[PDB]
Amino acid sequence: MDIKYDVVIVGSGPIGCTYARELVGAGYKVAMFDIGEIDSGLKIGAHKKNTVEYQKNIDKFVNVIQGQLMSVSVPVNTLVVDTLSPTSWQASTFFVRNGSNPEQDPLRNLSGQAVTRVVGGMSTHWTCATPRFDREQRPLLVKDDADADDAEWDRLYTKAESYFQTGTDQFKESIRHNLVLNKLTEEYKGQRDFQQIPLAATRRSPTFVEWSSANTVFDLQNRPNTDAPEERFNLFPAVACERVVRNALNSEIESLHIHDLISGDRFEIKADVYVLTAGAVHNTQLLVNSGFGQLGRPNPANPPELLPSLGSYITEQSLVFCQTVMSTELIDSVKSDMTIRGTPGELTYSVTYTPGASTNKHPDWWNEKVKNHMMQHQEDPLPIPFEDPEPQVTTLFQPSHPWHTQIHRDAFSYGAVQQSIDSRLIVDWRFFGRTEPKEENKLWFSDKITDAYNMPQPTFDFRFPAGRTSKEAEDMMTDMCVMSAKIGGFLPGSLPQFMEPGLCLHLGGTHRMGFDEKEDNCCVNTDSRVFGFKNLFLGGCGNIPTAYGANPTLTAMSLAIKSCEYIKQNFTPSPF
Amino acid sequence: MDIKYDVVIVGSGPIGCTYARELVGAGYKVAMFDIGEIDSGLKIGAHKKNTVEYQKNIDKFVNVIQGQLMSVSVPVNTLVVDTLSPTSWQASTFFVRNGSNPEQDPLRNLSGQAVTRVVGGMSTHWTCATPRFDREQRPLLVKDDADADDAEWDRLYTKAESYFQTGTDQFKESIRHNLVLNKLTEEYKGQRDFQQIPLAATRRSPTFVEWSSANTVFDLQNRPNTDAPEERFNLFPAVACERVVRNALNSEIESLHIHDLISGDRFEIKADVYVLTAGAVHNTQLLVNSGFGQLGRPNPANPPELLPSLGSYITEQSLVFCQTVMSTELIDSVKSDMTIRGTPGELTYSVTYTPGASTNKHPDWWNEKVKNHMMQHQEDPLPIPFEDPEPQVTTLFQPSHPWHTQIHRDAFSYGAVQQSIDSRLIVDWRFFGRTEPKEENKLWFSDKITDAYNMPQPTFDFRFPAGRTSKEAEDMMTDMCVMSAKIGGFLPGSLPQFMEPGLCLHLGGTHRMGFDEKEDNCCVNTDSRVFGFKNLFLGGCGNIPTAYGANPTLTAMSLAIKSCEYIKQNFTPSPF
Amino acid sequence: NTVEYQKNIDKFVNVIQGQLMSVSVPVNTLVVDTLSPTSWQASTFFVRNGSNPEQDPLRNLSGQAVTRVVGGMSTHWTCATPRFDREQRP
Amino acid sequence: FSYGAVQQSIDSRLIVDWRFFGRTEPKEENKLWFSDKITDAYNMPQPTFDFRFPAGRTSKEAEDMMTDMCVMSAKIGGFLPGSLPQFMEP
Ligand SMILES: *Cc1cc2c(cc1C)Nc1c([nH]c(=O)[nH]c1=O)N2C[C@H](O)[C@H](O)[C@H](O)COP(=O)(O)OP(=O)(O)OC[C@H]1O[C@@H](n2cnc3c(N)ncnc32)[C@H](O)[C@@H]1O
Ligand SMILES: *Cc1cc2c(cc1C)Nc1c([nH]c(=O)[nH]c1=O)N2C[C@H](O)[C@H](O)[C@H](O)COP(=O)(O)OP(=O)(O)OC[C@H]1O[C@@H](n2cnc3c(N)ncnc32)[C@H](O)[C@@H]1O
Ligand SMILES: *Cc1cc2c(cc1C)Nc1c([nH]c(=O)[nH]c1=O)N2C[C@H](O)[C@H](O)[C@H](O)COP(=O)(O)OP(=O)(O)OC[C@H]1O[C@@H](n2cnc3c(N)ncnc32)[C@H](O)[C@@H]1O
Ligand SMILES: OC[C@H]1O[C@@H](O)[C@H](F)[C@@H](O)[C@@H]1O
Ligand SMILES: OC[C@H]1O[C@@H](O)[C@H](F)[C@@H](O)[C@@H]1O
Repeated sequence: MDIKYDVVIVGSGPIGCTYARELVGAGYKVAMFDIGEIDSGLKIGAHKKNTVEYQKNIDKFVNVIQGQLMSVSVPVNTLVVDTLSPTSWQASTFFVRNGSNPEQDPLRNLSGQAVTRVVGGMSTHWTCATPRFDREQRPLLVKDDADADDAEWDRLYTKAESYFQTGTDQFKESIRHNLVLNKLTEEYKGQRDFQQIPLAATRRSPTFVEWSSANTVFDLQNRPNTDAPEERFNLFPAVACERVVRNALNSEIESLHIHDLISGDRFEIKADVYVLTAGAVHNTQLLVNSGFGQLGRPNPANPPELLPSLGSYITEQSLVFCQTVMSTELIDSVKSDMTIRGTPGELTYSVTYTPGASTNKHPDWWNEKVKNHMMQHQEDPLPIPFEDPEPQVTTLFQPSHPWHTQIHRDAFSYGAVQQSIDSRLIVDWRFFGRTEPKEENKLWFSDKITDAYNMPQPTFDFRFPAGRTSKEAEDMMTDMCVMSAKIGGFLPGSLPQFMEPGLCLHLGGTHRMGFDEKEDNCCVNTDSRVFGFKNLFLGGCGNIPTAYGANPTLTAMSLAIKSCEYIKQNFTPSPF
Repeated sequence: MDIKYDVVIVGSGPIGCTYARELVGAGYKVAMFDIGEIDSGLKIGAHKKNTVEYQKNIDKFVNVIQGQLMSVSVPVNTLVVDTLSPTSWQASTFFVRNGSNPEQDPLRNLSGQAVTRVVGGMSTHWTCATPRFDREQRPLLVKDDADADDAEWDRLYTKAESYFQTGTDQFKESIRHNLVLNKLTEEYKGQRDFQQIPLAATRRSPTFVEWSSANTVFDLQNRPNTDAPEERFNLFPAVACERVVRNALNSEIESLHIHDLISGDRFEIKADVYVLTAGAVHNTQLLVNSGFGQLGRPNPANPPELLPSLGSYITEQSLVFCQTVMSTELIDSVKSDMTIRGTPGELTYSVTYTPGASTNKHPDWWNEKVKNHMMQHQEDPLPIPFEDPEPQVTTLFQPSHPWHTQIHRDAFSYGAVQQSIDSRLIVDWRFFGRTEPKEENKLWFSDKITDAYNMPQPTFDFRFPAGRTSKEAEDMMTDMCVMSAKIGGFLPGSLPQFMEPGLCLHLGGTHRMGFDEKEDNCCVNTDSRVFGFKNLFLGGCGNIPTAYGANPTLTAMSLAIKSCEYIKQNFTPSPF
Repeated sequence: NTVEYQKNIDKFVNVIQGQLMSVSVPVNTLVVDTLSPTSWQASTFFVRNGSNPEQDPLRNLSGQAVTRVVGGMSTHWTCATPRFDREQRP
Repeated sequence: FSYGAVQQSIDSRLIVDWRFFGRTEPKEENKLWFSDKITDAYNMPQPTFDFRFPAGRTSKEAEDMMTDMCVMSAKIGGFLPGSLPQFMEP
């Protein structure tokens, strides 16, 4: 712990690590603080799902996700338990209890919102879907030249894809993937296009996908080390970053207040450049705790003088979900090229096909796997191989279907009844709607109540806006129903539903980006620099000022790359 | 990966690490293999619950436990789902599916049995309760001299307590602990004694308990290193140990077959001494896969010639559970020494007490905390401070109450209704019965079906024995009901119940210890040496041949210490 | 058509449930393994609790039920009486 | 309808029921038979079903019908949690 660094980064999630990669590599002397701890093995900040045991027991991983999502704001519980024994002590009111936030209106909450405090942040458990935004979802980096703007985003996204190792080829030989993809491609021919979900992942074997993480962007090892003898990087875990100290004119940050959670000591760290990548909730908390915006219940007139748009225009996506059980038509089609004689397990049973036949619907590799599976497992009534990877299908957001789609399999805790249904049959559907940015939709912080780290307690005042956002959310539900029906019926216990607000964890706009602070009601410019400040930058989904449905991390990373280019343009690294 | 070591240990759980500590410290050249991976941060094999974030959100840790318990044997699912859409594909039978074990009779299972594959084993998530066994629960180490036998166990347990850092003082200043403890102590005066649960843990602060683990016994760092320049230790994670190679006479093990799960390669490792500490299930699997006992459905006559008792006489404990909501009597007693005037939150409200008064039921420290809490939180109707640690109470197994008891709080996923009840009110009750060892109670392995690591698939043939075990299990339920009623009524949603067989994870007797292989129907002697073998040793709960209710790990560790003394007596470490 | 049911209409669901007796119930094969060790338990899922051993549970009309009362099912029915068009009609 | 305690949170005036009924093609293999061995509570031959919804048109229309309910219901409001679109038992 030196007192002085070239750059300090708050947060070791994938966006913090974007800054670290860019800036450590350019020869800045970098310090990174995370309030969480190293928690993912010897590869610091790696995806927890890359253990052999999780790749063999993938639904167990749902626990790992649940175990590191701590709810942001829980309303007072008013549920009546009246089957207590008469001896049991009971209050006469539903008092503030069990860590609930008394400031939170339960009917204006993002109840599903949660944060993760670990080195690697949420990239230690995330799903790895990294789609680009098209124009209608994306903030402008170049004013009045849409082709220039596209070009800039294409460069940024290409580099971001490189960092995350995004690809659309890891599932190309899956029977289930191809089955679902083909059917949808045919059913929406000339209307929608389908492809593999772009995933930040590298296949290592037919049963092992190394999911990308923060560690993929930046290995988080202290430097100089053998591999980077000329780089300077330190990671300080278990450090609560509390406050950035503003100069009088609000033109520079002078230091960072940190609290070492293991020793209990509080220090100040100085740096030329301060980067806040603490997540959409906690960047905001840190800023509000440093005298940006305003502490307390926003009151209608009496706006904050410093960054009045901070924590306003917040967006979270609507998320609809179901599972389906694959249709008979689709299962039969798997084995459409086979001649099947006799009945399974009897002496006369056989399954054959003619390789290369021009009337075959599938290529030989498909038919070989099916035939082998059918002959070698005559106790199994399904023609799909047991280790066949899962479907990873999308039709990306478009003006005529303005929502993101994932038609796939993720870890899931199946109920005992649903466990009756063979897993090969099951497909997950998650559709994500875009939410219009509205001033009245806020994340604020209590001036009285604190969180578990003694920081101002976040509170939401949010409803999905009326008009287009709501109407599209209901069209999106309908679209999932219509689309899913082409693949199979719903799985009982996983019928079409909206998920609780904020469960998708795609919160944006909390510290939002634009060209002009006043005219675009924003907090950072397109370099992610906080307006007025020479050396303060915010990274992450909180910057995104638009209505978007697609998964936002790639877009956040792209903005972070641009922010880093700025820092390289304006700050000299110190002599080594 | 050298080809030759002095000692090889299979498994990096707390019992493997007992061997490592003993033998690495004595100057043996030690190799340790675990099929799992490093997963608990930079302190290898540490308790996952020792992060600041888990100590602030303790119920989240239930997910961490669930996420690393993989079920040993799951029967074929026969549950009817008949609300599928008519288009959905459905089999005509309940075929073998979703990793279920077709060999497993669902009505003779230990359905709750699960294993953990991670460096540190189950000690990365365990509850840390480390009680001694009294004579009636404990195997004999010394024949025909009960005082000699006691002395030997006392020495072994003392050292085991040292390794685990077991104490009974970490909760001494908890209001809730003292409340429950006092009430029970008074109610069973002259009949039962109560104390703190002996816990393998060190308190670091009033809100932080560093829970012990494998890492506590042995830090698992490769050696020689700076701290131990003269020790030789290597840990090889992600290595499936498959088979121990027996000589012709069954008098020596010649090598260990290993499978590197990252490279895919298979090697043989040689050693003077082989120690198997893979857990009660997997020690047995490894032995059966090496030609000990017999593969397949045990058939009634046609016993295995080599270690015929292996996987017979298995014991698992009965576990009963409830939660209670603290009585009015008990809550009022917290504040019995206070004068309370007015009504909370009004100008005239006050709470006072006279320090040192001889008629006070509590000591000044209790009364100060209560008074302060009451005055400073007048919105809170309870007199218990918010960060008051949890109760950690037991009455240890005795002949007149032959079950272990824990009256405490562990991580729990509270339902939304139960979340209505203030957490300070809630106490967990878990009572554990002893199970008589019976020949017909078996763990066997399929000769046809394999597990996720391609090893013979474990299958249970178990029922809790008739007679004493069953009768005591029902008395134990009754005792929990009677005892819990003294503290409060049951919490709805957590009413008194038996847990599924094997959920307690205290499986024993699978490779059981005794003096004489034939006369005590056992597999290892009191040095934990496998009968006939000069250089094969088994560690862990599988050795315990008795009916026990208390948590077995301390007893296993004690046996491992004795086994290590033997190894030191008979094997020379190689020159460094 | 009682005043009390017209004032508490959702209570009438009970009246319907109380006179629908299932036509054919398959043998129950559900595992209960949280019984006390003292409780008596069979070793198989034997024919039990009025289940029909002839019924394949995966070829059933599990929701089929009959009503035995004067008035039959018209004592509880919903009263919807649409005509069939040609394509539905004999 | 027996509303669950959560669904009882939603004002009844808001709630609309949707029930769509599909037609089933008559097929020879779809049978109601009676046991020659087992009897019912009135000692009469025990009914037994051998039924599946037929393949082809009946199934396909049943799934279009589900879809139609989803599409149509969306014009009136969102689904009520606890009463999400589902097939009822046969
Ligand atoms: C949990 C989750 C998240 C996502 C997916 C699925 C699941 C279940 N799926 C997904 C996501 N995003 C994608 O684009 N596609 C996918 O398929 N998920 C969200 C994604 O994971 C996040 O958008 C992303 O990590 C954001 O990265 P970030 O902006 O770097 O933020 P993180 O939350 O990852 O990490 C921040 C970080 O900083 C710390 N912290 C917080 N407060 C403080 C303070 N005051 N001081 C110091 N450090 C602080 C944390 O401990 C944390 O590590
Ligand atoms: C999960 C759990 C366990 C316990 C508690 C609570 C919970 C939820 N509470 C508890 C326990 N015991 C106590 O005495 N008191 C407490 O309050 N729990 C059980 C305790 O945790 C176990 O008894 C103990 O770890 C046993 O230690 P061990 O005999 O060293 O076995 P482990 O299972 O911990 O680790 C073995 C290990 O070896 C590996 N392995 C398995 N098979 C192979 C093969 N073939 N090759 C190589 N390595 C193998 C694993 O990966 C594992 O790490
Ligand atoms: C229960 C139900 C039924 C209908 C509606 C809703 C509910 C929950 N809604 C509905 C119906 N039909 C409509 O067209 N529109 C609506 O909105 N329901 C069905 C309708 O109720 C039936 O189709 C109709 O009653 C048929 O009338 P039925 O052919 O006269 O048959 P029932 O079942 O009403 O009565 C027969 C009757 O005979 C007796 N019985 C049976 N076995 C014997 C023997 N062996 N011996 C002597 N008597 C016997 C019964 O006791 C019964 O009363
Ligand atoms: O359930 C919510 C999550 O689900 C996944 O399917 C997505 F990939 C995510 O982007 C999102 O956070
Ligand atoms: O629930 C089962 C477990 O519960 C705890 O309370 C005990 F400490 C354990 O020894 C045991 O494994």
